[PDB]
Amino acid sequence: NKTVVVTTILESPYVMMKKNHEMLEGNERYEGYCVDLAAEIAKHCGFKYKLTIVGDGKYGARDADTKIWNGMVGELVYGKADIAIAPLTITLVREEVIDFSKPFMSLGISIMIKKGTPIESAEDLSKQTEIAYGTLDSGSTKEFFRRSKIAVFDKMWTYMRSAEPSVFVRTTAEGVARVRKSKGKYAYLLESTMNEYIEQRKPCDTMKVGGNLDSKGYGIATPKGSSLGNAVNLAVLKLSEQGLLDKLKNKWWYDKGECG
Amino acid sequence: GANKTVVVTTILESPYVMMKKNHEMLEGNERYEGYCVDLAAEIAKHCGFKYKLTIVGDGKYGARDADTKIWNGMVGELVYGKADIAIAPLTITLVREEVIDFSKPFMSLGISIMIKKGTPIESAEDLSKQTEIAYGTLDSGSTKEFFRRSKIAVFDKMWTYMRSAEPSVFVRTTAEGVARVRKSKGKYAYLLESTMNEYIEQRKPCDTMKVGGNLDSKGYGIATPKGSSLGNAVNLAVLKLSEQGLLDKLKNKWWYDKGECG
Ligand SMILES: O=C(c1ccc(-n2nc(C(F)(F)F)c3c2CCCC3)cc1)N1CCCC1
Ligand SMILES: N[C@@H](CCC(=O)O)C(=O)O
Ligand SMILES: N[C@@H](CCC(=O)O)C(=O)O
Ligand SMILES: [Zn+2]
Ligand SMILES: [Zn+2]
Repeated sequence: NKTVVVTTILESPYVMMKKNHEMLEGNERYEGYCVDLAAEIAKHCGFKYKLTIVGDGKYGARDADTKIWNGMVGELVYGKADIAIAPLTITLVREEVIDFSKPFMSLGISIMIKKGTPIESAEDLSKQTEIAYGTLDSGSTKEFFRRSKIAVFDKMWTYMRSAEPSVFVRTTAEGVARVRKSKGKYAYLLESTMNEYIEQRKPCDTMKVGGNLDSKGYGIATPKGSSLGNAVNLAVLKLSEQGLLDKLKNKWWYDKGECG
Repeated sequence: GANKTVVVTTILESPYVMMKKNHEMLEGNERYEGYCVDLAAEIAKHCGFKYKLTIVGDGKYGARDADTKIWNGMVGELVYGKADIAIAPLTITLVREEVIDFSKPFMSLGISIMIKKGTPIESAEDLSKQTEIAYGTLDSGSTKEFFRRSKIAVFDKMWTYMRSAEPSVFVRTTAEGVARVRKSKGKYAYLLESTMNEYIEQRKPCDTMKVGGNLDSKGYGIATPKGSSLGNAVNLAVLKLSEQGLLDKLKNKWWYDKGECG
């Protein structure tokens, strides 16, 4: 009976540092959707755990030259952590090297603009140059554009891969800050979950425009063949059926909304 | 062993699997059309197998009898070795997951409310509070079970009503429920998955609609018998087809491109 090392990532409102965190220790420093979900998963599977924030601050991508994985994915693949409880997107390239539970949350890539920016769709972003746009580094959104053979998205990638200065950001907070200070000349492509949360926070100057560009899910990840996987998957399905996932989403998005 | 034809269990449920107009003069898989017919072809291509579509004998999705403990429906067909895979609008649930394997979901849905247009109902809450408008579910599936197991006040209360209502508010098929919404002049509302509600909303005579939010959020998965050698490849195939755009193209094809109500 070992303490399970949980890798996760600081990403609002999934895992955030509490306001008084420097006077707090271990798991108690953090709050958020995935902090509550970790507690619930651990209860139903019956383990003790330690939240650890991923060292390199990344979700996970595979370097094309070395084939080495970074981020939470790489922590699971190289045996640093036992489980990933995070907004980690289920993808085919990841599923090849790690296991995922059934999804605990739905999402899709979406567009974030500063309010009043004259963009309504991906198609709109793609037909112009005045408004720059990009995605997070080392995540599933960047890859979706990398891999897309849909004309509008292919054309969006061609611009993004070569744009100068770089349109890509290391963190969601960086991308969001860029939107907010670019006076409508930078739009950010990010997952609808993160977009809708931000929209409901002060200074209330961003919005999600248009529909989602895809539809997919976050799952709880474990190293390939790990013994936790079966229990974690049953636990996710249980929490889904009890209504707890829905309770948590409302708690962290809509109950803590501050743009009325 | 040498490669066997994969027996696929599915269910006649529009627009997932339907009989082609001219089915009597065709053979085998060519008799059927729809979303799950198209999806089966693709899953099979990408996993490298031959398959035979078969409609489940009892016309049911799958539930376990409380007394006999026997699983019926598509789930029965996989549990008892009569099929190798189910490709259908079969909901991923915990009880099912304990006896069969599911791929990651291929399509997202939630329980929702179907009314005849002009029915004075806007929510589950509305339905729970009142009595002139009867409501029920498909008599053997994930939706009925959702209500039988829910701890949420409005839904417990809905169940308490539905289980004891007479005449029965439960129906044998989705088509029966829709026919009942349509014939009951606003006095019956039907609780069914959003996907099916959304489809019917786009069909002549265009007299129904989905109202309110969805009551839950889940998915349909491709099912295999627990531990089957297909599970892995089918799962990777679902993910590839999601990431390429195929699932979205198929939903658009079968729901919206062929809609009859604008
Ligand atoms: O409401 C959902 C839900 C259901 C299904 C999905 N997922 N997840 C995936 C994928 F596995 F990521 F690819 C796909 C879908 C639907 C679209 C096809 C691919 C996403 C979210 N839940 C909330 C709690 C349980 C699942
Ligand atoms: N959820 C993403 C990170 C955010 C994004 O890529 O937009 C991932 O698992 O890689
Ligand atoms: N998709 C459901 C059947 C339809 C319903 O229950 O509303 C099942 O797998 O049981
Ligand atoms: Zn619990
Ligand atoms: Zn490199």
